[PDB]
Amino acid sequence: SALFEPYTLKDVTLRNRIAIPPMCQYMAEDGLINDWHQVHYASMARGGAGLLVVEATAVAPEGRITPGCAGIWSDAHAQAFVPVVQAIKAAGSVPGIQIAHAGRKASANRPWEGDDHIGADDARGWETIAPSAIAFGAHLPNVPRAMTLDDIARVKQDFVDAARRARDAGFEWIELHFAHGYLGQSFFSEHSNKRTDAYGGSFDNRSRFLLETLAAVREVWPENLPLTARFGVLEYDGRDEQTLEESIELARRFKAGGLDLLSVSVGFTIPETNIPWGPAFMGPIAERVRREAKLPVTSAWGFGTPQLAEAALQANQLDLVSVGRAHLADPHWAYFAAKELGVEKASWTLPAPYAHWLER
Amino acid sequence: SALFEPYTLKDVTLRNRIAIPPMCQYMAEDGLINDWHQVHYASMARGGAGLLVVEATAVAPEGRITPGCAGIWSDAHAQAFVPVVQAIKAAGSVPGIQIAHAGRKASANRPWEGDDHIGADDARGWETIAPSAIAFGAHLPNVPRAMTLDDIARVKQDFVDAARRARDAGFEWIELHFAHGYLGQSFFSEHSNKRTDAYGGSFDNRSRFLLETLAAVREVWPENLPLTARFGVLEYDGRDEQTLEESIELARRFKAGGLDLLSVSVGFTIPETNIPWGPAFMGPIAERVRREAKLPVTSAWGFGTPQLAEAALQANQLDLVSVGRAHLADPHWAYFAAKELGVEKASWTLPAPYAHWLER
Ligand SMILES: Cc1cc2nc3c(=O)[nH]c(=O)nc-3n(C[C@H](O)[C@H](O)[C@H](O)COP(=O)(O)O)c2cc1C
Ligand SMILES: Cc1cc2nc3c(=O)[nH]c(=O)nc-3n(C[C@H](O)[C@H](O)[C@H](O)COP(=O)(O)O)c2cc1C
Ligand SMILES: CCOC(=O)/C(=N\O)C(=O)CC
Ligand SMILES: CCOC(=O)/C(=N\O)C(=O)CC
Ligand SMILES: CCOC(=O)/C(=N\O)C(=O)CC
Ligand SMILES: [Cl-]
Ligand SMILES: [Cl-]
Repeated sequence: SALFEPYTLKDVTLRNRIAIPPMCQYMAEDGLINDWHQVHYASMARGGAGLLVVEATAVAPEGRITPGCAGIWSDAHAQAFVPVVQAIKAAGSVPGIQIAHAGRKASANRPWEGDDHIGADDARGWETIAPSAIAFGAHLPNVPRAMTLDDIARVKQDFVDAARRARDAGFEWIELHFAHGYLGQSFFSEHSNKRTDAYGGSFDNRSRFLLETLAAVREVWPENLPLTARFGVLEYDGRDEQTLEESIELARRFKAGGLDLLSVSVGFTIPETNIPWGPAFMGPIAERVRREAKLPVTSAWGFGTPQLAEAALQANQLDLVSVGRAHLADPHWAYFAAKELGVEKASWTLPAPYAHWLER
Repeated sequence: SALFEPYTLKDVTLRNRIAIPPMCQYMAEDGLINDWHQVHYASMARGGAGLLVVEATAVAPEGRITPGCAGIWSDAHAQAFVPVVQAIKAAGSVPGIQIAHAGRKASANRPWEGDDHIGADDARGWETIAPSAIAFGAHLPNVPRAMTLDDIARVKQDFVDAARRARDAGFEWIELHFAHGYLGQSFFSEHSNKRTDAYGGSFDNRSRFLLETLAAVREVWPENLPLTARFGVLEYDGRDEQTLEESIELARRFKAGGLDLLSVSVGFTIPETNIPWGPAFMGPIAERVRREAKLPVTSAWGFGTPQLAEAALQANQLDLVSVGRAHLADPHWAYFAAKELGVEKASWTLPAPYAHWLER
């Protein structure tokens, strides 16, 4: 089974090709994770996945999506991740973390508490920042403040500090969150970036924030640990061919800048889109990015059955299959996939106190 | 669905009829549980089961099965359980504990490390005790030391102390381990009990250790929390009709002694048996105990599919369905069962950070 072959990138070896992608839990308080996260992450790591990327973790307080989002904007915030790192490693999985800034989608309610922008009367909210003073729309109507040059320098340094803290906390894999309509994605997209300075307009200028942030993080992130990013390569906004071509060129510049793997996603920059949701629907797009930019990739959004994950690897569409919601349903999903694909000694995907009895 | 109806016993209300039976993890050190257990138990409790009975926990060091077994023979051992108790409760499940003494089956290797009696050359072994100096045989050939009346008094007091410690740790449900061929079962069975004093021979005498231990525990266990026991009611040794009749009479005496629920199991007192393993094969035996002793029951050993669990409840065979190995495979099995049985808003079997996404 291709799904259960190990994968080596820089000095890190994953025991299989199953990655748990970042999934916000909305259970932190003042950015600090707690017993929710400790058990959540440890249980999934014991389930057998080879890589576990911790949820979007804000580089600055205003970069959280919600009041429940994790943060890493202080050393004390970073130290709270140490037992999560330890538990993931103890289970034989590789600990990664996604560092993030929500941009104009920030200051929102938890998804089961309205999922919309916090009203201006509500003291839980905060002012959001973005390349330009333009609202997402729909359920996110708040207009962000357009960033100053000093804001751009500060946020870049916040990403550096977050990567420094993630390194010192023992993470072995980092993912810059440049996707899903948050700050980095919104610098790249012409929908959201109307700047007239060095950070908007041309392709070079719209790329600048992402390339400079990658370069700044590269200075503090160890050479021997994978440096990755998530990036929305099309929007399904009727501009897909032109957008994909530009996104793939940016991926080439990421590779020149030391990026080791690209998590290929959808932009979600604006609500006026027509996304063709379906099983493994990102497969062909990830394959094109992988082949044309000559960069290893992962993707998600419907690969969460064992046969779909296996097929995507054999078709050379992905190097790692990211399986999200199936791991919320069943934290031992990797063991379920091993059984379904007929792996030999499939129960030993799990630690001995489970594996011994499930082999029978 | 009957499986998802709440259940009230004394002052305790379980949110459904799914119980997780005690399952030894063999991961403790010198009786102290650790982060293996913390994550293991918290994850299963978040999975939705209404009751979680913690694994066989030894009332005395020589009452462990293996060097990996949990213990509660000191106050420090009991304090180690407090975070487990509190995590189970935080998940909305009810924390129980089975307190145990392995008798002649003690001083054994972990199941994935030979599963047999520890060799006399090995620095990990200890002297075992039992009603009579007779070995189990097979992979457990060590001859135990026959208990004196002083030993009987001491072991009873060890159960009392363990119950008091479980109470102060916050457990809301206790199970005395009188099953599976360990100390309590071995006093009841004529196979292992050849005593000639007040604790062997007649039915009254063979029952005496179990009834006296129950009565001693009842003095310190709160009247408003369920007091239960697990008991092997037959052996599949060619003596089943007489043995089950005696076992059911003992259940009547347990009820008169204040027992609130019986976990009905197989004796496993000797190796020379022919157990007819099959799906829900204990159903009819548990039904007979429940009806004839007029006492609530649970049972296990093959009820771990949603339809079998539902059928057993609808047939009035059980009051709670214990589902063990299926929760090792999938800590969220209760959610899987709610989906299979078509429960309304089945995903909200799980906490919101999972439920919100699995609904859609
Ligand atoms: C609860 C939840 C939280 C998510 N949080 C993040 C996140 O923090 N960062 C991110 O890039 N994507 C996030 N996403 C997207 C997932 O990483 C993934 O792409 C998505 O679940 C699709 O994969 P799946 O079909 O296997 O679930 C989240 C998705 C869910 C359901
Ligand atoms: C790993 C494991 C540990 C067990 N530990 C205990 C125990 O500590 N006490 C006990 O009474 N039974 C124990 N048993 C029996 C279970 O409680 C249960 O009766 C058995 O797993 C059958 O139910 P199932 O078919 O749902 O797995 C254990 C079983 C397993 C597989
Ligand atoms: C078809 C709709 O496209 C738009 O008007 C747009 N950007 O171009 C926005 O949504 C602003 C948030
Ligand atoms: C619209 C797609 O957005 C996501 O997948 C997501 N949460 O749902 C994140 O990226 C949180 C940082
Ligand atoms: C074969 C019957 O014995 C059991 O189920 C068991 N572990 O497997 C225990 O009771 C541990 C105390
Ligand atoms: Cl751990
Ligand atoms: Cl429930």
